Amino acid sequence: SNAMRGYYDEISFDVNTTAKKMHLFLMRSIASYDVTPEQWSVLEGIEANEPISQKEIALWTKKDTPTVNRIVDVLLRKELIVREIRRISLLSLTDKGRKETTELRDIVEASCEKMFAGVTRTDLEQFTAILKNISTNIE
Amino acid sequence: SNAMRGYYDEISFDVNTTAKKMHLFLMRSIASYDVTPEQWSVLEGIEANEPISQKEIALWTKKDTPTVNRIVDVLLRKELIVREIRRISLLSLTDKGRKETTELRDIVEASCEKMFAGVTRTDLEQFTAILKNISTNIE
Repeated sequence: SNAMRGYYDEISFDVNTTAKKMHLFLMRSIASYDVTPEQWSVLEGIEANEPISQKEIALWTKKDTPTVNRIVDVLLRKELIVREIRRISLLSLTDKGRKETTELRDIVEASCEKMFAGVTRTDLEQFTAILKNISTNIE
Repeated sequence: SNAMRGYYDEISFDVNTTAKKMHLFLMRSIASYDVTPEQWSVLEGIEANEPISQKEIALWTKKDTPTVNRIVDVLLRKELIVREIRRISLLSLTDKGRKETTELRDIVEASCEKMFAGVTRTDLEQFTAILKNISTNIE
């Protein structure tokens, strides 16, 4: 199936390029807000896990120690998070952080709905099944 | 659609991991033959394009000049290809090269059919349509 291999290859290229464009689209939706994309990554991670250690945020966001330290410092200065004291340091949201994260999450969610307009869970599970078929076929 | 984004993300991971496994599977099918995987890449490219320049084989296979030069030298020594003389150098198959490439292509094709057993062109075009939908939705 030289032909089928061709069609699959087009799909692998398209899945990856579309994934990249989807991320850009969601980031464009909050472009006008005071919180930047990298600040949002950290804020979102804190909201999802609070109270959470600076070590664990790095793992969650896949950013290095220095990068997370830098962004956490900006978020503290913006009064969006608080850093409190075993004797290691945990991050959590302030009232202002909770307000802003809620506002941003809602905007991102609305754009995400637009992105998936006309696509159903079933549409996706059908292709996951094809990948399972191929995976089974091969040993 | 936090949920839908989750399902899509699982698909992007699975498409890429499955692609890698498919390549390994096809390479396993010819593991016992005298021609190695990297030699096959070059041989296949020559068969598909002969007579073809050493420069163009590099582009076709996405290998660098030194790598292609090395592999071409092995294929010349194995008497599978011939290098002949504007005044630049073109590669083509010998009778032995044509015989061996035909044998290998047939084995790979048979394994490729096994890989795609129960998967139809239609199954793939339906997901390409979903990617087009998402791509359209976003601007």
